[PDB]
Amino acid sequence: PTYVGKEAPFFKAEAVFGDNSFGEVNLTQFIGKKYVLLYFYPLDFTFVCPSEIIALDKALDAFHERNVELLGCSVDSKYTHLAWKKTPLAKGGIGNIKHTLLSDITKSISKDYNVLFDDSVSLRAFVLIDMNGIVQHLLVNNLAIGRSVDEILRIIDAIQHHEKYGDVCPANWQKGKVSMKPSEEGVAQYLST
Amino acid sequence: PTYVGKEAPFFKAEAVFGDNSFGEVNLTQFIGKKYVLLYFYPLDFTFVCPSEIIALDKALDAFHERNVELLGCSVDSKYTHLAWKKTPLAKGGIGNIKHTLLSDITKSISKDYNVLFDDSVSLRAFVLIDMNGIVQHLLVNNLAIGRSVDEILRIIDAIQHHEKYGDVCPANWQKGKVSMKPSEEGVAQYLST
Amino acid sequence: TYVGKEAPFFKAEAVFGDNSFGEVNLTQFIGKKYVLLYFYPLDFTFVCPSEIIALDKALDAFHERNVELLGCSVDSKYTHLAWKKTPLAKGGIGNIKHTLLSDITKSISKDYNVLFDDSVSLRAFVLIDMNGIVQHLLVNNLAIGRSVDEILRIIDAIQHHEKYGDVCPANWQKGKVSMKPSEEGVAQYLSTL
Amino acid sequence: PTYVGKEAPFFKAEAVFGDNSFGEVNLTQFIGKKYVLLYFYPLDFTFVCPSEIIALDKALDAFHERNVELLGCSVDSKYTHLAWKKTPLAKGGIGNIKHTLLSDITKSISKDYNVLFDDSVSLRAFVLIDMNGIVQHLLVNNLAIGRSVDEILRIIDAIQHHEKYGDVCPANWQKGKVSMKPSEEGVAQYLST
Amino acid sequence: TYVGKEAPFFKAEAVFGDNSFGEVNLTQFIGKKYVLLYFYPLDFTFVCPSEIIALDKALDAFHERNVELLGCSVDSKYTHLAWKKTPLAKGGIGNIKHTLLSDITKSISKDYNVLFDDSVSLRAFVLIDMNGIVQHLLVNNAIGRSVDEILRIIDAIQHHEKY
Amino acid sequence: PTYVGKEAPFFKAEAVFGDNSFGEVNLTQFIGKKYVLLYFYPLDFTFVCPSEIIALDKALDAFHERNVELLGCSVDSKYTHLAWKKTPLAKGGIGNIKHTLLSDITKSISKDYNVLFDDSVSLRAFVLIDMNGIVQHLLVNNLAIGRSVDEILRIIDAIQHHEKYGD
Amino acid sequence: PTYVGKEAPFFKAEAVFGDNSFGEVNLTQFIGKKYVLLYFYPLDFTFVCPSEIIALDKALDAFHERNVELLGCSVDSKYTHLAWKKTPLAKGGIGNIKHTLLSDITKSISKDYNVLFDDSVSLRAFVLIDMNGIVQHLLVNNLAIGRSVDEILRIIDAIQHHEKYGD
Amino acid sequence: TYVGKEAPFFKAEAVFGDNSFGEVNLTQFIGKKYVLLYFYPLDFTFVCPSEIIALDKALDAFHERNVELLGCSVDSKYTHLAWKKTPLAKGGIGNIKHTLLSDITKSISKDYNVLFDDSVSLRAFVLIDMNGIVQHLLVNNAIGRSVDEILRIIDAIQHHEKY
Amino acid sequence: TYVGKEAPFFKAEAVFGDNSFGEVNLTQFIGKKYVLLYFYPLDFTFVCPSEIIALDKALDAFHERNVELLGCSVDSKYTHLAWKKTPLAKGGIGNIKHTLLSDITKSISKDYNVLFDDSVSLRAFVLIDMNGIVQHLLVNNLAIGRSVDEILRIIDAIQHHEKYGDVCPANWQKGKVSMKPSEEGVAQYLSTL
Amino acid sequence: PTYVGKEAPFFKAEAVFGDNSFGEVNLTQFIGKKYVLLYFYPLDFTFVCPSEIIALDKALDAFHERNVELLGCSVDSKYTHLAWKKTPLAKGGIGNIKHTLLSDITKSISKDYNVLFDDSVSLRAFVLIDMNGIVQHLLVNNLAIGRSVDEILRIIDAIQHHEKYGDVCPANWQKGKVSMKPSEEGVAQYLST
Repeated sequence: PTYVGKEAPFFKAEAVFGDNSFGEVNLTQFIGKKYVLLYFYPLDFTFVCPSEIIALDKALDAFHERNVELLGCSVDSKYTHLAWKKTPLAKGGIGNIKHTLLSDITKSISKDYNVLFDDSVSLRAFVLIDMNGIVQHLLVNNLAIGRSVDEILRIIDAIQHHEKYGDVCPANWQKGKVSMKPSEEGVAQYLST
Repeated sequence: PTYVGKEAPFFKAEAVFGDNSFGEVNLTQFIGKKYVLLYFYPLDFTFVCPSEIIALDKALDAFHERNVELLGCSVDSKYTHLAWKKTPLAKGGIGNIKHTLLSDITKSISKDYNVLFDDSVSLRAFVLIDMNGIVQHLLVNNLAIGRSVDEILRIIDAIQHHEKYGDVCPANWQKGKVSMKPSEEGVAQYLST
Repeated sequence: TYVGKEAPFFKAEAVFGDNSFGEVNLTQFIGKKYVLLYFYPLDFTFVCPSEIIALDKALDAFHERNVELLGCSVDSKYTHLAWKKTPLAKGGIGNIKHTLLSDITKSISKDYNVLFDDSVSLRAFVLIDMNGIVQHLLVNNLAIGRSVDEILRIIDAIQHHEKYGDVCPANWQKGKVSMKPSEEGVAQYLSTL
Repeated sequence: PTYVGKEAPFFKAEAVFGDNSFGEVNLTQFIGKKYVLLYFYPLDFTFVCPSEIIALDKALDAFHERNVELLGCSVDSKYTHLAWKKTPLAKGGIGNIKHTLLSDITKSISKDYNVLFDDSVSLRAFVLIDMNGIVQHLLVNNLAIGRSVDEILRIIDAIQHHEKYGDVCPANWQKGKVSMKPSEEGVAQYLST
Repeated sequence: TYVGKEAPFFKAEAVFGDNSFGEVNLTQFIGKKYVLLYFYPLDFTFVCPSEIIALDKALDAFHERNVELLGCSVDSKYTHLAWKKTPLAKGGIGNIKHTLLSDITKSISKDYNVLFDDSVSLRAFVLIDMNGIVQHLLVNNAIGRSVDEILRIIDAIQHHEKY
Repeated sequence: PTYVGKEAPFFKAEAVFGDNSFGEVNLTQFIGKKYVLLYFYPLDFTFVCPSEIIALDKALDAFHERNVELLGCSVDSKYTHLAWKKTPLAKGGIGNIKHTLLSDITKSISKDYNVLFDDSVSLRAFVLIDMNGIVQHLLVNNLAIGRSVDEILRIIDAIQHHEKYGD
Repeated sequence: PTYVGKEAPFFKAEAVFGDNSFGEVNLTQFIGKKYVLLYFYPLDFTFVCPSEIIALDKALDAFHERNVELLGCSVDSKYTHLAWKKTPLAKGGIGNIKHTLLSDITKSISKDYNVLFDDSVSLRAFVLIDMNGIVQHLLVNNLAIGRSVDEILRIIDAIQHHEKYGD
Repeated sequence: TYVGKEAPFFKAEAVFGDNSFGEVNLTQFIGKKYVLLYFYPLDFTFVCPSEIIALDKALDAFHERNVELLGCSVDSKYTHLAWKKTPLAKGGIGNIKHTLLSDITKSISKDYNVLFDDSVSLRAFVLIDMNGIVQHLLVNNAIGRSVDEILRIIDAIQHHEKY
Repeated sequence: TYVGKEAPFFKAEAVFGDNSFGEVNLTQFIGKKYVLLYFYPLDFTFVCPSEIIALDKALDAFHERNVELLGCSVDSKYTHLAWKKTPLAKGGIGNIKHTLLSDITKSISKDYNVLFDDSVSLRAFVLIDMNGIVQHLLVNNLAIGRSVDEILRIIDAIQHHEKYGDVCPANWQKGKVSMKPSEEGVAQYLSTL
Repeated sequence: PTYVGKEAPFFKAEAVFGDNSFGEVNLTQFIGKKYVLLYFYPLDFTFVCPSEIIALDKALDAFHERNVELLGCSVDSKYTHLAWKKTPLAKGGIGNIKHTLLSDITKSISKDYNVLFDDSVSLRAFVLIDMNGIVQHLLVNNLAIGRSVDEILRIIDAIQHHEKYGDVCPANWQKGKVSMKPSEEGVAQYLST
């Protein structure tokens, strides 16, 4: 079955931090403290991947505002990550990005999140985990299709709006568009409108 | 494992068409003819659902342009769908929507797409199936979080762009933002830029 | 078969007589009330209303012989509420006073063996003791409708057997002559006839 | 899974005919020819049983008119069946009844129709079988409750009427009150009234 | 086989000599009486009555050697009662004074290995001694059986016990 | 379930014939030709058994007349059988009997007919097999009696009476 | 795998003693007390076997001296054994032998020692068990010879020589 | 057991009397020669040489009854060769003229049920007749064995065959 | 073990000497070339470069004895290309001329039993015949490096054995004295020594 | 999964010591005390084997200096081992060697170190074991290839040096050329050079 609306599978991975030092990150350290945006990409030194990593790092402050930890994940080793960070953008590199990059060297994280493609690389996936360690959102793109940062942010905004108010977020909801109480009266006022 | 980047699971369901007549729709009838946007929602006569169904129906012409068939799916019966269509918007109804609504009365479609929540209702899911019957995109939201129509459309645009050109779509790509050839040179020009 | 045995346990979300939502389980009537659990395929269909309306018309007859009337279909409780708010002139059941159970997981239809084609429950009556023992089962395939006069007769026969220890003959009703479950007995009843 | 609405379990059994001769009846010999009212009763020399068997034989003409073969069945041997016919009503016998009584000596018929109680005797069950061999109606009573001949005849009328007109019969339908079109306009027409 | 070993336990509804209903089990006899458990196929047959009538006629010979006579078939207790109440002229066994067990579930026939075609028991004798050991077994396919032989058998068995 | 009223289990055994020569006897050689009274006894050289086997041999003529082959069977070897036939009656032997004695040396026959006791020896038993090889009658004695030569003769006549008439 | 050099399989058998009385003999009664020469032969009342059993009984004194209990064993019952002892030597019997003859009536002993042939009888065999109940020697003959009474006597003396010294 | 039945098939590397290497199998003897297959634990032991030397001394007695003498142990062919080349004074078997099989895999010992503690074979004799039937088996635990007895055994076996 | 047996089959995406991408399988050298398959844990690490550079320095020595030099690590071929474009002064391997295999699925490390902790291959040499038979295996745990002189010696020993049927003694090298695999033989070689 | 980098399989074996006495060696007795060079060879009275055994005994002092216990192992019995020591070099013997030779008579040691060839004999394998019992080095040759004593000693030097300095040794490392820090600056420093 699916883990969406259910407990996020545990992970522990070697990582390269924003300052380029080596470490370790696990899901547990975040439970009760902050939201986790785990994003998967297939490969270092490829094509769509760097554009996504750079786009997400530029919007890092938008994530800090929303109390979300941004974690990139690929099958590549932590040494491959550091080398990609020491590669200039004009040479296909990601440069000195500020957020943490995880190494799924065993492939077990991709296997647990059901995003491993061909026993090789992880698909382009967004996993939004709340402060209780529950998956609220899942987005999986095929290897050729890059994703939108405005969209996960809107998703984060919608989830945090529901958590605070208990209101339900309708189709196309932004801040501060009109929300809806999950009742008959309710709907019923919103559609009418 | 996952069906993203792989063959979409077959389905055959009773349906209520745009004209309110009863029929049957199966995945096979679309293979080689048009793209399929299968969207799941939990329940008729609920809250986020009608706002999504109405929002997608308003954008129906944007889907016709892109040669995509729009299919809504819930666990509810086809009789429950027709009744919801005969319910005015001011009373929590969806009104006379133009696109087809599928009845997953056996729950097997939700089970096959791994979106069945608690053996009860399907999660809010987007499944984009191409003309070869291959899943290119998957989006799963929890019950409280409504989705964006501008976003699947952008996704559809990105997939159709890649199909036509072989170019790869970077983070945040619109029409007609700059795309990228999947090579070293390549990336490498796009990031630089 | 469970006839003459204990009724399988159930616990379901329900729409009460006052249109509010709740929960009903079978254990809560043990030692308190008789239960007439009736199944019907779908809301917003055809013979279902006439059955439900006829059953609600004679609700006073059920209250008098201390029996809880419980309708159950595969539909969600929101569909049940919607059907209750639809007038008779439009195919609705109107504001009925007995409880309707939502067998949304189909668990209850499976356990009582009335699920057809892994989709909808057949038209069935199940009469449950104050001791939680099934005394009567009726299953109709075709939309032919069930006579209330007969289950009222069946309830009278079961309650007569319980009170006087007398066995109820063919065509017995309240309050014509019954027979003692003895050799003496049968012979007395059969001549003269 | 129940057999109501599906094909009746095949049976072949030794039997005592109306002329008190021994023979063999099987289910296949009626296919495309007669409706079959298979009825079960626990034991021959007991209490409710004869009253039912005699009441059913008194109404034999009405079954012959509806082209339905009346078949009694119990765990008893054919020799027990014969002895019971040779016993006067005044001694607890059924007398010289004209319809066939099947002998379920192996208990396999009761097992197959799921009416065997405690590996000993069959419950009081009516099973109505199509001319196509499809079970349309099932009625299972606990050992003490006698059944109604007027009620099964109504049931038979409701089924044969439904076969001829596709007309869906409502609650308490009798030959020949107002019946219902299985439509939307339909149910709206019938419920007003 | 159970011959020479302890008898398979049984518990059945029964019609007594006085026509009342009740229960008989194996436990109630051990250390107290010998048991002649006989099986016959069906009530209301042509062949079965003469054996049962003949066995009931020699009932005093059975009480003499302290042996409880028990008839058993797959028929219900009610079929048993009705057969006793049927006159001899019509094929009835009449008012026999020994107990008839109802093997309504066929359990007893299954356990004693005399169930034929999962329908009825064969014509069998089982002599169970006071210790619960089966000393004698006889199974006939529609063969008539003899009363004077079982009496010889019992005498011979109770002789060897003595002695 | 039981084989009474069903097909008698097949057997093939080494044997000591009436003339004290050795050979084989199997079930199939008798089908459509003779009835078979197969009788089991526990051991050669016991105290009780001679009187039974001697009594049955004394009525041999009555069996030929009823078209029944009379066959003894024990767990003992054929050499034990021959020796017992050569032991004089006063010493406790069986003398020169005329019907065949089978040797259930493997115990497989006793197992197949369910007369084996404690994996050792067969109980005292009668099995009557008709010309179609269907068992019509079975008698098992634990000890040690035994057994009316007239009764198997009686039970042979109807059976045989039923094979032609009724009841 | 084999039991030679390992623990001799346990047995308990009905037996005919030297004085023609009956009883039981088991392996455990001899542990720490006597060596055991267990010998198997196929059947009582055969042509070859007497000469072996008679030869072994003639050397009985030599076994007592070497502290070895001498035990015969066949599939036959104890009643077959007793009868064979009572058959005179001229008729083909074994006479009043003095060592015990075990009865492998269940065939379980022959199976456990792996001397059973075609589920019927044991082959001609020698099994020598020391005072610790460990098999030190095994000899199996198919037919039918057999066997040097001196050789088991020789092989008994070392074994027994090794139990005290070397090589 | 295989005594009285056909001998478990074997195929092994061997050192011949002339010290050359080759292969010996069971098939090459059936319908042609009797086979005395003997097992001993290990090359270069104190006890094992005197048996092998004694067996090779009586080789002419074995050729006389048409019986092929075969030694077998778990040692390699090279260990066999070296043992022959070792002088008698040092514990060698010397230049024996019958074949020694190498049971390097322990397969042959496993199949003949003489493998002890999954290491070495026990001291065993196996006489296989011309039809491939095992007529004689002898297994010793460090017990010395005798050459004049096997010769009696063979004579007795070939007698019974004749005759 | 597969030493002295046929090498397990492999087929891998590869980065060639000219920096282009291709595919190499083991079957393509059978009957054509000897294969020296070497494993190393990761690109952009430590002793890995010195090993790879030392192996490429003596490539002419491998060509001369007709042996294909194949490096293999768990990294993707894009990581391999990136490492080749990194200069020695920055921890890169530079423009090496022998092929590097990408064991991206880890299948090859599993089959050759050199996978440590389900993550990376150990430092291993595998020498494969022209008949596809493994003649030599070397596995180092610790980053201690492998001497080229030794596998060149090992290759000479294997090729000497193949040519003259002579067995190669302890400390043998080209072209000191070898020994015939015979009793005559060994003795000649050992005295005098 | 391989045992290289993990704990050595436990062995206990009969053995012939340097003074030609019989005894028993097991792996545990060296833990926290000695390094263990376990070496396998196929057969005693053969060809490559003695050359190797004699070459290793000539260098015994060098092992004693590195605190490593030298252990030879073959399928042969201890009595075969002893006989081979008592045989002069001129006859194909090893003579009076001073290190211990283990007897793998059950073949279980060869099986446990995965060096058994065709259930018969062990391949020519070096296994170097830690003072902690961790295998650091494995070398398996086919039956015909003799190994090098200079090479294993270099390997031992490379391991003990790595233990003391955490210093990672490069390709062709010898006691005591330039070695490498397991760093980034690191590898950049060593490769220039």
